[PDB]
Amino acid sequence: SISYRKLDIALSADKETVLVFGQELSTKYFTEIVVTTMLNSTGSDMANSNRILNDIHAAGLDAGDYGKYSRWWAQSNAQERQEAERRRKEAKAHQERMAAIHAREEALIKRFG
Amino acid sequence: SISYRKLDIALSADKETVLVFGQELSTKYFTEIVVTTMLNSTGSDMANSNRILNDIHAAGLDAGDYGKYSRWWAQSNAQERQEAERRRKEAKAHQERMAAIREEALIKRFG
Amino acid sequence: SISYRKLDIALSADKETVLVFGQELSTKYFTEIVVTTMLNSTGSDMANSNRILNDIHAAGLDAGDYGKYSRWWAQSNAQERQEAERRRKEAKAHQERMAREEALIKRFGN
Ligand SMILES: [Mg+2]
Repeated sequence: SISYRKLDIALSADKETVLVFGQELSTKYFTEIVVTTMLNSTGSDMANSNRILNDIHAAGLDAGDYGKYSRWWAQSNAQERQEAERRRKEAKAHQERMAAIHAREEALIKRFG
Repeated sequence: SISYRKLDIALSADKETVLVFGQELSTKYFTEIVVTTMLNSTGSDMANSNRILNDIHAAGLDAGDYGKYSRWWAQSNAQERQEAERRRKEAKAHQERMAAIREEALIKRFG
Repeated sequence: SISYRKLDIALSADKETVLVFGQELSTKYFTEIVVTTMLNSTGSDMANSNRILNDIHAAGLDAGDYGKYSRWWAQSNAQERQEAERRRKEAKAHQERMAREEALIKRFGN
């Protein structure tokens, strides 16, 4: 499969959305639809799926939620996984410093009941 | 392929958007790009593609628009398809009760 | 793989977003995530990936950024590539004719 560039993913302070390459998406749409489809489209290209999941982990998302791709990633290159873990800890620290600061529905209700 | 969770899809009253796992998308973008890519990414994993298409059907969308995947799905387990049909009829009733009750700034951006 | 319909893609005047089947997306999200995933999902079905990349090219986007799919496409049917090129030039002429973004900071800090 062809690889993705390093995934530009930021998780929102309330965790409800992500910012992916300048596009804001609901977190659950990204993790349940987008990432699953990216991984499935890699087929058996474990190097590519490992890259994707390292970026998922680095962004603070759950890289273990993707079946065989997750099991491959979890028993994959320890040093690249560790670089992802360093990035993840930096992300969590950013979330902590962001947690140091002090009507969508109605709209959706009118459109979807 | 790895499976999707049960697809959380709601069709808007005017049918122009869908709400998928909390994300609003144009219906045409979802059905022409997103669903097509999900199904293609299953390869020949018919259990997964039948799951996807049962959720598409249950949401009130057209599960017949996806070539070989739709042909497989149409011949698939009748009871699982019927459970999807029950959900589809409930969604249609919800649309009926809702039918009982801009800006197109796109021009400036896209011409 | 199953085919896509002709891709309805318009590039914004500032090039920062695209309008794809009525959905506005950041251009980089569309080209880095969506298109890459569509192409990967075709596997080795070059007829389908060539159709995708002709529509990408026709919209004013870079059809050369997708590895093997781009390499296959660049040597594919010259007349179909040229029809895409005509659409691309018409799109560029369209771009030529003329007359609190964060906001994300409060949400993402960056
Ligand atoms: Mg998408």
